Amino acid sequence: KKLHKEPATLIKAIDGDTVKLMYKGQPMTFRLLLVDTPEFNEKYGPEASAFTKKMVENAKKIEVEFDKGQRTDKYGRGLAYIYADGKMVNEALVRQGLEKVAYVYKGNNTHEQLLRKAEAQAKKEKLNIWS
Ligand SMILES: Cc1cn([C@H]2C[C@H](OP(=O)(O)O)[C@@H](COP(=O)(O)O)O2)c(=O)[nH]c1=O
Ligand SMILES: [Ca+2]
Repeated sequence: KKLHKEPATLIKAIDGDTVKLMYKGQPMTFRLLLVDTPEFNEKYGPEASAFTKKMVENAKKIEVEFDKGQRTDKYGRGLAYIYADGKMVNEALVRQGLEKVAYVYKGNNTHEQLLRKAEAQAKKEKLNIWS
């Protein structure tokens, strides 16, 4: 069975992989699935943040797509794929070499191959975090 998208409104972009959204009428902090800043290098943190911010702010429509596993993490943050006018922020960050694939767990790994495909290209290009 496929996942489903639900509407949400931007409240504020926080950093490369955290955004605060109005979801089902309530403010909620969302952590993007399947991505992280490199473990030992935050050189591209500000660029990643700016990128996410531009993408979500310029969007006419933001959508939340939960996966089949845990919907919130140990902090109560929502765990989702976030779309901006149909473009997956999570995927975009990875194809641009701004964040890498990370935190890959059964149930919450529907888009794992998709993001790994994007990451492979970024890696090949030695782009940003892969330089
Ligand atoms: C992306 C993601 C993060 N997390 C937790 C792991 C990390 O825990 P610890 O904080 O205990 O290291 C933290 C990383 O989030 P940030 O990268 O936003 O700091 O969020 C999950 O549990 N599930 C997920 O899918
Ligand atoms: Ca972050």
